[PDB]
Amino acid sequence: GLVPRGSHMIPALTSNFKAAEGSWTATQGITVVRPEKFAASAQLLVDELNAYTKGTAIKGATAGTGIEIVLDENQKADLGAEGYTLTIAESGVKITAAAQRGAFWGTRTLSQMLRQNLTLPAGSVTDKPAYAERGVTLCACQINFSTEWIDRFLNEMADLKLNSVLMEMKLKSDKFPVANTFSYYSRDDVKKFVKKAEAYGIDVIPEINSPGHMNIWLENLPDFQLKDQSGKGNADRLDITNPEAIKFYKTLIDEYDGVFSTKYWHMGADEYMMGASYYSYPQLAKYAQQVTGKANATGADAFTYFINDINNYVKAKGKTLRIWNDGIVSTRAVTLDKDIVVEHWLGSGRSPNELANDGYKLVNANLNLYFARLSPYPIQKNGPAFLYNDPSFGVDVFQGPYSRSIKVKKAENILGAKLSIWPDNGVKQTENEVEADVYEAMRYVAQITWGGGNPADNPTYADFKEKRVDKVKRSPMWNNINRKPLEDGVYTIAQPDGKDLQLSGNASLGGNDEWTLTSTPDHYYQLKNMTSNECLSVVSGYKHLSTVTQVGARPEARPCVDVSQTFTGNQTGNVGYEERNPQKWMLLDAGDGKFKVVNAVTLQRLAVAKGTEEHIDFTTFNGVAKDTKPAAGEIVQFPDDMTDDVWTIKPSTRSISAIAEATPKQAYASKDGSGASTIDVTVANNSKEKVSNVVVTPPVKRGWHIDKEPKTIAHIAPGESAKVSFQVSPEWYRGDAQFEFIVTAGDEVTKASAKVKAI
Ligand code: NI
Ligand code: NI
Repeated sequence: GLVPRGSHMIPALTSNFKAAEGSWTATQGITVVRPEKFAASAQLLVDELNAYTKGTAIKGATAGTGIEIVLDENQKADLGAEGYTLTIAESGVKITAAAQRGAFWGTRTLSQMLRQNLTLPAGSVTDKPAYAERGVTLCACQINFSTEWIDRFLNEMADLKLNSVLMEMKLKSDKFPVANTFSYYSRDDVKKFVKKAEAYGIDVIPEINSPGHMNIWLENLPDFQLKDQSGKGNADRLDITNPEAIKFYKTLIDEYDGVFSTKYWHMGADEYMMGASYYSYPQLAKYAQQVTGKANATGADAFTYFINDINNYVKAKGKTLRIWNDGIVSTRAVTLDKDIVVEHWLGSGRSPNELANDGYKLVNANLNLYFARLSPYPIQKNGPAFLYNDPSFGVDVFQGPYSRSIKVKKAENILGAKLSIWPDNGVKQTENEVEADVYEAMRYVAQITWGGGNPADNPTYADFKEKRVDKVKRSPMWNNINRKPLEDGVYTIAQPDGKDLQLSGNASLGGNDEWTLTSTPDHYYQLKNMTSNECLSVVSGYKHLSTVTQVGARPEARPCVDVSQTFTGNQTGNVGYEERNPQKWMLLDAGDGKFKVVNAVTLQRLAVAKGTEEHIDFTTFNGVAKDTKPAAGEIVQFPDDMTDDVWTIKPSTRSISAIAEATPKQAYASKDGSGASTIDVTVANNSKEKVSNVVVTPPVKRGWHIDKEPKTIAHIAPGESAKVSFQVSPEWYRGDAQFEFIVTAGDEVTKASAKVKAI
């Protein structure tokens, strides 16, 4: 419940809620009173209050009774930039803060309380964060995160008072369309979710990792690639000695500035050589000694000179630079600037305690808080308990060499800590699996970064989980989509007032074809063509991280696999993902039976090409030139910003429907037929007209004895059904098998399949 005061919320309050007389109850008669400059930030609470009270009349206004939000600069010394005071009295609720950020966090506390009980005990509490950056690294990199996923994620962060997200991503470039390999994000799309972040007080920081890890930017730009002594390039590394390559990077900085509002730029600066040696690129050492005037300048010096040049470039924009700590290397004739934020993750090189003592501001980008789809980390395998329950772990404990821990003593130079969300393999998990996978870690990190540690009343992680994690539901506004618009069944697929969709090997605009929708636990659909008996998939084309990213890539038919399981944490039993997840499709209700159809892992929309679409992928990729331009009417996948094609999905109209079922499910070779399997096929008249001369033709299959002759049903009446049986027995065939039966009635034709294991 709500008593003891504030014991079921995340983060826990950082001081005690002082009780007062009486209570206050949210009803449909209340108003959220706030100054107009706070309208967008209060909107979340307004929408939630209507959800909680099961009505729609509550509004945000500059006057009224109920919940008052007050922004008062006089409180800046007491509350800081993010603190607030929450006061509950019989007369109403009052949130006071010095700025918008703090007032918003106050509404999250209030919201979590009302999420559990509409009646609140009277009292007051002042709450302030222990650390200024309470963060997440989201690698929306190479593979894509749908805008709907990002929108939900900002709500997840906001309700937990997380306020910083580093987003490694590609923004579609206006000046370099040849480098616009998917994944990319539209400028309007980023502006949108950045606007939501601004309202929720979340600092969205972009990262273009450089001068290494640039495959996604340099694949099609060989002249900006660092070259071997043999002249062999590599899309991973930008030539930092080439003036047009530096211009190319700085141009991307400019393009991002128009959509991101943060004061920070993250250039990455992961170790340049990526494990190689500077001696294989002697033009770096020579470039260094030129810009410094020192004969003994090294390759690492050029690397650092690059960091400093980008530091000056972003500083001239009033921005502050950020780098990964493995970019802090040993130098000679060039010294690393001291006004750069260092995000520490690697237990190597200069210790974080000495970095802090030397004046650097640090983020604990802790390896213990890493997430990956490919190889789950221990926090995924085992949950956060091994950290929560370890009194020697905390935001101020950084990783050191040889598994040692290093406590940063100059605590004022610790900005905070964050968890990290890496793909590594884009098809092993879906994004909807990731949003579930990180659930516990988001709460744990939110708790230790806001509170500075564990709640005083939850000695163990089990207590924290039982009393808080399991009791605090997400905001009711978190979910933003109908996760299952259509129920499982048989449907048709076509264009609005156009041809239907068929698929045999390849897909095309056919006409008159049946499909079977099968929902999945992570809220996707398997699209099974009931004529080809194969499932719609996307597996052919240019790839990143084992995921098809080519624009205009051609969906194709693939063997239908099991789609009933989802995998998080340890991902025990996760096999077959290479076929499963490319087979999965998100279906977004477009109204009036129309549907946006988006692949679950390539995240491009099933589309009908026009012959007028332009993109680099239509001519070349990664130095190899090949034309893949789709022609008018061709079926392809397209990013959201190159197609509006939706698809009409409707339950089938066919007057006939056939179903084939095998009994037993297993068959064995037999000379007397005892090991046979009876495939009963049942035809059904759906509409109102007597169908006659219904012919059922059995399949023919290697190594199986099957009844050769078709069976016929003279007549079947509306709303009736007829049954015919065929017997199948394996000869030399063994293993999984499938039997397809063709049912014909006049001009109409349908199929029914069955499975038999040959043992
Ligand atoms: Ni790397
Ligand atoms: Ni779910």
